[PDB]
Amino acid sequence: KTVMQRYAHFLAHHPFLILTLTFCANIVLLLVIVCTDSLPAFDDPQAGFEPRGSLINQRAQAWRNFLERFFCSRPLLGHAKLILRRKDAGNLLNLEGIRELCQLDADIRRLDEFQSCSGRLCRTWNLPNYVAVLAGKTSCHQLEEHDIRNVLNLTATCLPFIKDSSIYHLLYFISDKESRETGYSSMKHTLAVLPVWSSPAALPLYRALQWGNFTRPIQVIGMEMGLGDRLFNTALLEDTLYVGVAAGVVVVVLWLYTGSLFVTLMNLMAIFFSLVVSYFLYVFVFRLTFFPFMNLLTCVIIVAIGADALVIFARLWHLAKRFEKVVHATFRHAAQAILVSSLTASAALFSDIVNPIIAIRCFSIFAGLTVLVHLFFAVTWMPACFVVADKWGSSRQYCDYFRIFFEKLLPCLVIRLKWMWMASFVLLTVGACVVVFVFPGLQLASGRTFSLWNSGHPSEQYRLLKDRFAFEENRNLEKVSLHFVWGVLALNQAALLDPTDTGITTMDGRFNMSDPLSQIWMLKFCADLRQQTFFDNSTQSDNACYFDSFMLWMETGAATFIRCVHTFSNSFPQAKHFGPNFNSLHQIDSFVLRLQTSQLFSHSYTAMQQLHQHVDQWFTAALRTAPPSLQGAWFTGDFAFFDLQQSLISGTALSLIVSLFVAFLVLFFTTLNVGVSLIAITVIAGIMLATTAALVLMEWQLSVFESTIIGLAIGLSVDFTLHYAVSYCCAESYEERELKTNIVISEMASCVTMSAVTTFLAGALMIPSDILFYRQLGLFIITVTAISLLYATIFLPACLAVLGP
Repeated sequence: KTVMQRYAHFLAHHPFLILTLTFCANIVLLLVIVCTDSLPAFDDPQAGFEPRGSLINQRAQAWRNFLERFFCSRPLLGHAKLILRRKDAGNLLNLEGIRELCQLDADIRRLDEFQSCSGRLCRTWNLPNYVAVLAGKTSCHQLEEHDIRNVLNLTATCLPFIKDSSIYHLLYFISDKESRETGYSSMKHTLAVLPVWSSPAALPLYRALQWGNFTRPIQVIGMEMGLGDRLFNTALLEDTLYVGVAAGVVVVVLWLYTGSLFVTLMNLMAIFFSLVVSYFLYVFVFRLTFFPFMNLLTCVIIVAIGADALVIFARLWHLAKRFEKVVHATFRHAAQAILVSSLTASAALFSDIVNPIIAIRCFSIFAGLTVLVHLFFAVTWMPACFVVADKWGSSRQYCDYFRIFFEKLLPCLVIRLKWMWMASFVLLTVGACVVVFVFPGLQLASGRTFSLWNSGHPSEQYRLLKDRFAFEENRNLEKVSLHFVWGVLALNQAALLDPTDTGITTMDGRFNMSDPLSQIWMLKFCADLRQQTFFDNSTQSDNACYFDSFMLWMETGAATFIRCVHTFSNSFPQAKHFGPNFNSLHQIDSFVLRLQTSQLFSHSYTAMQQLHQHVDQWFTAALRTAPPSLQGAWFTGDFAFFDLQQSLISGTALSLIVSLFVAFLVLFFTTLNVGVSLIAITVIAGIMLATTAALVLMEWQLSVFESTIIGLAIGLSVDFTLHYAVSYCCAESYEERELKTNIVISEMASCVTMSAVTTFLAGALMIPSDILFYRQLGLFIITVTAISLLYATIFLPACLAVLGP
């Protein structure tokens, strides 16, 4: 408005002063934050997300309660490196059988070990161990291998797959399977050698990565413990740094391509960093706000938002081609789009904050702060453009393509001419999207406790494939893991979406085991829990309470509940009082617990969560039946993973609803005349769901990362649609028909093209830079981009649908 125009004139008058007032702020923020704390440093690679679903609290509580109270025959602790049935390892095994190349590679690794990660021992052996008894020789003839294979097969009696005297060799085989009957060949070689013994330090790990690159007979996979976590940290460091740098480069390239701005555009990128600085600053005061993925989404979001802003500025410059006053008016029009984008981002933050996840919450905060930062950036960017106008050059690229804009215009025209046809195509795509959500199915599960895939690093990727080949070689060192207990210490988690330990010592509502009431209550618990857990199988059937009453009735003694509890605690004859129990030791008190095995533990939570839910209901009914109904947290280790998945699903849904709120807020910010962009926003959301489904087409499993990506994507898509939205809004009054839609699409097409290029660049740079560390994020970004472009072409058909029939 007038005052807004006045601020614009204030900026125009301060084409340099205004810019300084922001660039300096960025610098100061960078310094203060750097000095105050080392925010860029990340404590851990793991997300550690807290589900917060009435069960996550119980789990955290159980955790807290428990916490309250010949030569070189290296063991498993020594970092093992096994390569089996691989093209690289295959060459090694074939040459080992012929020229003994594998043995030489192992020796070379030992030589590298002497330098670092080396009393020091030469090397553990799997294949060299067999012939080692006869003699240690790098020659490695075939006759020795044949004899070794014969003894390996002779060891079928002890383990089906002399021979007993080679006990150490037998252990070697245990470590290296599928090399006896199959033989020492390219087929499942399973190196399994220990170059370093008991070495989880980071420096040996770094050397291990290079060693894994066959820099020191080709070895495919190697492993390291403890050192693996350090490697993952290094992965987050180097890989994310590279992808981010590439992102900045692409953004700069795009800026020059669109606006041919060599300093102001660069200043926009620097402004993105400034924004990150502001976010970091404000967040630090309110909380730690640290998460690796938070940084990843931060860089991605910044790239996209800044891209949008630059797109806005460029659109204004194109419309420009008093002049400063009209420039200001264009600044206002674009400011609307900037505001729309910011709205999308902020609501995205709201989505990630609704579901409290140690990871999702941080991403949300970074997004929100960076978003408001992007708004101030929308201002500064405008100032940057103003300065560009104030000065061209030091004191030159024509940047013009023949009929390119016209070519896009014609593309918009063709899309518009077949308004009915394109509309049908989009609707069909929407139907296909919903179908995908149905079939194969929206819900997905992770294949393990930590994550379905938890190795983004290449060397770590080899280590993961090694983990699988190890599962083949060595048995995974699953069974049921339920454990009902006495109570809950703190149902409320660490205050406000904060990853922390709310309490250290347990707590429970003061309840006493009334001799007649409690014993029978525990007995009933044992009976029903027997019907659910025992399942006619032998596994921790005895209950710390019923067994106690039994031992007491057998001992016949020496207010029965208190005395009996005291006697049992004093005695604890069987299984040391069932291992952990009576955690209420601060004062003489009796606590209860029970490790059960009702159902098998499954990595996937499709049914594992079904079982946890069934058990949850059974426990709920049991608690209902109990007369004192004293709260007891019946948590299970598996219940935690199931909850993580449940929370991920809850977050996705809450995010979608939040997206509904985003669309509503957008139209509320962009719809005062007759009609509303809600129809369009809904179409966009459908496109977002379509993108999610497309990710499924990419087989991206449903995981925390997948969730965060779905959120950021909802944002990117909303911004894409925002342009067309504001346009249709403005054009309806002017022509109210396919003609208005044509012109609106004409102006929109430019924005669409720019945003498309921006997203494509960010996604491409990020996905290739990291081999699965953040590749899922880049792929998701690309998916969002594709769905966005599709939705872009369909955006205008939406307007057509808005036109009266």
